[PDB]
Amino acid sequence: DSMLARVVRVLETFNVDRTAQTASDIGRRAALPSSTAHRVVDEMVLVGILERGIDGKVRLGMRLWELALRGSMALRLRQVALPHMERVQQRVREHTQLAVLEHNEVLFLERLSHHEAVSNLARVAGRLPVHASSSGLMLLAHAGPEVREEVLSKPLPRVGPGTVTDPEALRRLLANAYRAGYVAAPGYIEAVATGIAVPIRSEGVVIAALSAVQPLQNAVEPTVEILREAAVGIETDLRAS
Amino acid sequence: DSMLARVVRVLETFNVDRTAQTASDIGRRAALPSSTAHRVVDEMVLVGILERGIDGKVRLGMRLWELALRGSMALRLRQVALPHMERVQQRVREHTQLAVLEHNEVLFLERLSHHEAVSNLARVAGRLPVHASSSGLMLLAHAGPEVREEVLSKPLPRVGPGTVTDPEALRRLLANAYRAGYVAAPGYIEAVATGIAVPIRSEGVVIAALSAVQPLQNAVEPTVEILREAAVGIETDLR
Repeated sequence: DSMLARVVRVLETFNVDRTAQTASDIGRRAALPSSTAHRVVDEMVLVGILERGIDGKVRLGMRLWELALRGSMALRLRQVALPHMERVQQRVREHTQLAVLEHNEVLFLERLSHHEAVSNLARVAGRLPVHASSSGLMLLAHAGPEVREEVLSKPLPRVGPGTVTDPEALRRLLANAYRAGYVAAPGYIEAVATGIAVPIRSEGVVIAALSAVQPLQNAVEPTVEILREAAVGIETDLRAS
Repeated sequence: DSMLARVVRVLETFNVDRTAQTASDIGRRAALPSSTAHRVVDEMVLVGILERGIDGKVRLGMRLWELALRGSMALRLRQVALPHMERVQQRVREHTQLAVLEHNEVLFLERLSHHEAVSNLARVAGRLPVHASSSGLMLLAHAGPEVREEVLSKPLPRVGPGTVTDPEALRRLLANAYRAGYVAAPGYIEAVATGIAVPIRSEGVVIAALSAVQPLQNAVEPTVEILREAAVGIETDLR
């Protein structure tokens, strides 16, 4: 019922696949009374958190984008990583992405895509499951015993045809990934794709996963070597900043 | 004075070169009383809009970043533009950036920079004046007379040694820009640099400026041709 709580619920009705809503539809999805929903949306429009387009629909505001991103930890990490990720992207010509753990899910901070690339379900400011993605497996492999036990104790849905949902197999995959310095996950998210992930370290701690998404049929090792090179470059720049 | 206005005033204390603050820093910068400042910040931390780190300092939250960007027009336009911008970067090797008008200033959605390139004052999620930037002039040229005369009514400070601050000169620069499909601004922001901007259309409306920043002494026309080609590709993809 507090204004802040209602404002967060309005923001939560938007998503990766939902850019434009009527203020009525916002009220329904946010469980606000119609009268209240228009008042909250109108106030949020006036301060620029939301915008009305020329089509009259409500969208996340440029002003919100600006205030949320400027000087943010997400932007600072993205700026250090991006030059190296572009060099990966030049060579592999599929997808290059950067992910962190956020409340036991994968959150993507960056995604570069080539024009006719394989399908890719990772979205900037979107999520995928920890157990099912190369990014998640690499991050979970470097998380604490507590976090490993916590994620592996929850119901693990099948995402793609290759998803491993057995806790015992997952522990062994995490062990392999820990030793190898990479994990490939053929078809764990989609039938068409392999995700390949390496760790990004800062002050001896894994803070992110750098990955490629490429066709499942493509060679893994050449992409592993490109990702490892890029990772060293990012770790060098993190040290220097 | 409302909670929402106070929340936005707290968010406005952060900036392109200010990541971490104390709640007392925030209260001072947002002109909030101490008791109010501490209460609004704590509530913003509780819902994850801000995060309180190990060191006790307050930062913009990962949850705010996620809610602000996902499916956003800023992110969607940047994702369509980026491969075309990267290809401009490969050919020009200076700066390639993407901008929109935001309440009588230029807001940069993206900037790609080559190592050791000319000085560039454009920052991602940062701003520059409309009248003084190639991006601002190209956007104002397409924003209609009402918005245009609104901008030309406000102060027009000198930024760079080449800044044009006369309304009538600016009207004529905008008309030239409109017909040319590009504007170059030699020394309008800094003595070392020329900004070069072209428009990006979506559904027949200019929605953004694609621009290069390069040394002032460099050839303008080759960069214009590369920027025009990139804009056509972005517009093709937007269709």
